[PDB]
Amino acid sequence: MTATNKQVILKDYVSGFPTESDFDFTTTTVELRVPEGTNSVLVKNLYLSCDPYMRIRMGKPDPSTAALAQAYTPGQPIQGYGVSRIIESGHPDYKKGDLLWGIVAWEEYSVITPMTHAHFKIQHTDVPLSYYTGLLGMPGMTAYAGFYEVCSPKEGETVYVSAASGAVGQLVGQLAKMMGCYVVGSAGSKEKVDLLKTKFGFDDAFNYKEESDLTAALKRCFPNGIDIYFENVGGKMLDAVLVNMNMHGRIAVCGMISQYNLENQEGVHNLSNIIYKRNRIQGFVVSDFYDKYSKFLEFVLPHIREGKITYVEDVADGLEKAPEALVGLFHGKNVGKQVVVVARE
Amino acid sequence: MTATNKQVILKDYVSGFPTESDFDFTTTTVELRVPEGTNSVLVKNLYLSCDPYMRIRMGKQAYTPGQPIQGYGVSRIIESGHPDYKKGDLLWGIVAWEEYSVITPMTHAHFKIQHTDVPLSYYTGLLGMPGMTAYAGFYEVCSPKEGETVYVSAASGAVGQLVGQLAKMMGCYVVGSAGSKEKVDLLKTKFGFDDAFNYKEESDLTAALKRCFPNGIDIYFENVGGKMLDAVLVNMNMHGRIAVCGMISQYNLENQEGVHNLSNIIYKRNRIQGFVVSDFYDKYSKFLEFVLPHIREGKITYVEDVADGLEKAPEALVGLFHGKNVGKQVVVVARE
Ligand SMILES: NC(=O)c1ccc[n+]([C@@H]2O[C@H](COP(=O)([O-])OP(=O)(O)OC[C@H]3O[C@@H](n4cnc5c(N)ncnc54)[C@H](OP(=O)(O)O)[C@@H]3O)[C@@H](O)[C@H]2O)c1
Ligand SMILES: NC(=O)c1ccc[n+]([C@@H]2O[C@H](COP(=O)([O-])OP(=O)(O)OC[C@H]3O[C@@H](n4cnc5c(N)ncnc54)[C@H](OP(=O)(O)O)[C@@H]3O)[C@@H](O)[C@H]2O)c1
Repeated sequence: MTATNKQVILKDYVSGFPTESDFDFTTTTVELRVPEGTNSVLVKNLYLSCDPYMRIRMGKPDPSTAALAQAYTPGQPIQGYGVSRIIESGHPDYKKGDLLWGIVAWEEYSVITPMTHAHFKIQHTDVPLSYYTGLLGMPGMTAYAGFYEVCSPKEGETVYVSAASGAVGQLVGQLAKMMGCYVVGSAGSKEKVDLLKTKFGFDDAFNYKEESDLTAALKRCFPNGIDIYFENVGGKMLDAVLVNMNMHGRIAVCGMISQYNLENQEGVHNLSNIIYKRNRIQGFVVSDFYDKYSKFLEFVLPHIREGKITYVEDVADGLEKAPEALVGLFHGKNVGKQVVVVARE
Repeated sequence: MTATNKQVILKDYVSGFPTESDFDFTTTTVELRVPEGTNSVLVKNLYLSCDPYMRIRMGKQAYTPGQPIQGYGVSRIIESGHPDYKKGDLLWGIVAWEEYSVITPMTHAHFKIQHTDVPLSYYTGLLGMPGMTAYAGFYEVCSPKEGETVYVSAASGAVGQLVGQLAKMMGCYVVGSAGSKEKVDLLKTKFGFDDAFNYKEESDLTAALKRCFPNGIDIYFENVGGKMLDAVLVNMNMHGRIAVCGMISQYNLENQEGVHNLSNIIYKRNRIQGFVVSDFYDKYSKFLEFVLPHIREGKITYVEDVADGLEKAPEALVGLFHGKNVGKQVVVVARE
C-alpha cells in the first residue's frame, strides 16, 4: 500500500526573521510496510512542535551554531521534535502500534532510526499525547534540568523568568513556587500576563513591551533584588538583570530569542557586574540531561495528575498551518506551547 | 622619634583615564609612638602596590578626596597595640600611601610574613593579593583538567603570569596576550607559554585566537573584557569555563562597552563565573605552603617593574592603564 505523504520543505537559508515564504510544499509516495537497515522504524507523525532552536538551524552554517544541532539542507524537509506512532518496525523495543516522541521531519510519515537521547517511548497514554511536544517532552525537561540543576535553586529565593508564558518558562515558575520562591514573570501581551498572575501562580508580572525603563520594572517587582534568573530573552533584558541581581546570584542561559532573528547581534554592556556581585552565567542544552528523563517523568506525572502543575497549549490544524506556527513565535503569536497537529487519534 | 610623613592625596575624583595631576603630595609629622587606639599597630611602609581596582575607588568601597589613596603593601612594625605583632616583624595588607601608617589589623585585610627567604616585593604581588587571585581563579573557578587549553589576557602582569605558570605545571597548553614585544617575549623566555601574540598587532583578533588555538579554548582567564571577550566567545569549546577576574578595558570608561557574542553560551555550554579574591583568603595558608617550595626551587618566577619613592608613585598608577608596567607595578617607599 502507498501513502500520499505531504511535506514542509525549507527553500533556502534565512537571514533575519522567518516568513511563510521561506518554506514550501511537496508530496511524496511512502509505502506502508517495513524499513530494513540499522534499527529502523516507519512512523506516522500525529503531533509536531514549533520550538525556537529552529531559527539557528534555518541559518547559514556558522561553527558556533553547528555545535548544538547541525543545519537544515535546502529543499529537504524541516526536522523537529514531535509525537509519532509506529506503522511498521525493524527495532526490538518498538513493536507495531507503539508510540514515540523525538526528531522527526515535517512530513506525515517518517523513516527514523531510534537512538536513546533523541527518541523516547510513550508508556503513559493516560494523559494528552500532544504534551510530549512540551510538558512531558523536551520543553518540560529544560525546565526540570535547568531550574534544578544549573540555577541551583535553594528555598525562599527570588527568581526571575523571562518568556514566561511559553512552555519552558511557565513550568520554571511553577517548579519555583513549589520551593516557595518569589517568582515574577515577563511576557508580550495582557492575555499572557493575566495567565501568569492567575493560572501559573506567579506572585507579580509585567509586560516588557509596555515598559519603558527596562531596569525600573525589575526594581519595583524585586525590592530586595534577584537571586535566580531563567534566561530565555537576552540583550536589553540581561543588562536590566545585572544591575538588579544579588550577590552570589545565578543565571541559567536557556535561550536568547531576541538575537536569533538578528544578523547584527545586540550589545550586553553590564557584564562588569559579575565580579562585584560573584555571579554565575551558565548555559545549557537539554541533550546533556536526557539520561535523567526517566527521573523527570516519575516526578511530573505525580504533580500534573494531582493539580500542582498547570499548562496551556496553542494547537493549529495540519502541516498547512506549520509555517504560520513557526513564524509567529518570533513575533509571539503563541499563547503557551505551539503544537501543530498533523493527525489526531 | 618624631619624623615627617610624605603622603599622596587624591584632589578630586576621576572621570576618564587617570592623569598624574589628580594626585598631589602633602606632609604630616608622626610621633613614632605606641599608638592611636582599638587593636592598633604603627607601621613603616616599605613597598606599595599599584593595583587596577583603584580606578573604581576613584569614582563618585569609594575614596574620600583630600585624604590618602589606600591600597595594598608590605610594611614593618615600628610600635604595637595588637597582641600578635611586636616591633620589627612584617605585615602585608591595606595600608595608606604614605611613609608611615596607623592601621588596625583585621585578620583578612592584614597578614603576617614569616618567610623572609623570598624578595619581599613579592608580597605585593606573587605572594600577595595578585597571587591569591591566580591560585583561586585558576584552581576553583576555572575548574581544570589536564591537557585542556588556557587563554590568559594581560598575561604580562601580576595575576596573568602566575596563571600561565600554574597551567604548564598541570600539563595544559597556555597562550597569553600582552601589548608590546618585550612583554610577549617574556611569556616564552621567563614563563614558557606555548604560544603568545601581541593583541595590539591584531586588527584581526578573532582570527588571532583561531591561529593560536587549532584545538579551541577550554579555559579563559578574563582580566580584560569588551572586544577580547567577544572574540574568545567565538573561539570557545564545548563545556568551556571562563573565569572573570577583571575588566581593564572598561574601568577607564564613562561609556562602558557591549559584548555581542553571548548567544554562544547555550551552544558551546559555557560557564562565565565572576569571583572576588577576598572570599578565598581562608585558603591563603594552603597557597603559601604550595608555591614557596616551587619559587625557592626556581620553578615559579615573577617579573616586576619597581618605581623609587612616593614621587614616582602617581606615574606608576597612571601608567598601569596604558601598560608601561612590564609585569607587576610595585613602588618601593623604603629600602630594608
Ligand atoms: N536550552 C535549550 O536547550 C532550550 C530548549 C528549549 C527551548 N529553549 C529556548 O528558550 C526560549 C523559548 O522557550 P520555549 O521553547 O518554551 O518557547 P515559548 O516561550 O513558548 O515561545 C517563545 C516566546 O518568544 C517571545 N518573544 C519573541 N520575540 C521576542 C523578543 N524579541 N523579545 C522578547 N521576547 C520575545 C514571546 O513572548 P512573548 O510573547 O512574551 O514576547 C513568545 O511567547 C528560546 O530562546 C529557545 O531557543 C532552549
Ligand atoms: N578578585 C578579583 O576579581 C581581582 C583581584 C585582583 C586583581 N583583579 C583584576 O585583574 C587585573 C590586574 O592584574 P593584571 O594581571 O592584569 O596585570 P597588571 O600588570 O597589574 O595590569 C596592567 C595590564 O593591563 C593591560 N591593559 C591596560 N589597558 C588595557 C586596555 N585598554 N585593553 C586591554 N588591556 C589593557 C596591559 O597589558 P597588556 O597591554 O600587556 O595586555 C597591562 O600590562 C585588573 O583587571 C584587576 O581589577 C581582580
